[PDB]
Amino acid sequence: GPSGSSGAGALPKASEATVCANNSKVSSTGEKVVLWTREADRVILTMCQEQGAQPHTFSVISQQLGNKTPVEVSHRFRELMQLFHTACESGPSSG
Repeated sequence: GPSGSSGAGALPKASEATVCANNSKVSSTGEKVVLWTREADRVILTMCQEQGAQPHTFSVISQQLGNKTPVEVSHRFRELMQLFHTACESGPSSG
């Protein structure tokens, strides 16, 4: 066969990276009696925090809650951040 030949090259060299700024978000407020209890909601963060917001982890809280599920616990967790984010005037009234 004929085959090829030659082959060489170099550069460019490694490049630098870019950093992204930060924005407000921190906010721990809510509290509302209707169905889901704060604690239950808290435990989520707690566990999802200590243990980690893992998929299987939800199988723990779900049990910790009482009779909750890992499919719901997640739905709530994924919503939590979603809720906080939006906020939309957090704190309507106490009454």
